Amino acid sequence: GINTNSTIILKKSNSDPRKKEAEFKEKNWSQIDKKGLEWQDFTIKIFSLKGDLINKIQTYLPAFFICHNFGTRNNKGFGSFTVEYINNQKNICNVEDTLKENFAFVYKKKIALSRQS
RNA sequence: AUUAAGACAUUCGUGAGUGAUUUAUUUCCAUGAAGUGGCGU
Repeated sequence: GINTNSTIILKKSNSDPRKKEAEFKEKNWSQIDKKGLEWQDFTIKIFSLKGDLINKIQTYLPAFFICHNFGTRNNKGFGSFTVEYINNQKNICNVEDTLKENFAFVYKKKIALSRQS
């Protein structure tokens, strides 16, 4: 918008007024309340002196990460994570089967990619 | 003038020597910085 605190400061342009330019300020971006972040592959460690609980957790962890979203506005798709390796073993979980198992209604959208994106 | 008289149970002597109020005990357990758009029909 137009204020001294906005990270993207929209300013009048010498071009056609119907189009507006933008300015990026690092100080405002450094003090924003929340940021959308994407990381590379990272580690979740679970420690327990109960071995049977660890086995049960290994059984249920992929389903848990397939069922719940994390972060702010997690209803709308932010913070989606899936399990790739468990104890240096790849995990093969049918996402649709897990979603069907743990949810009442499931719907899938016909998304498309035009061979370039 | 009498089987009598005379005579400090007294001198010396440190209640003292060696001795950590110490061994042991997690200021812990629980918990989503998160909920939500609306008009422009």
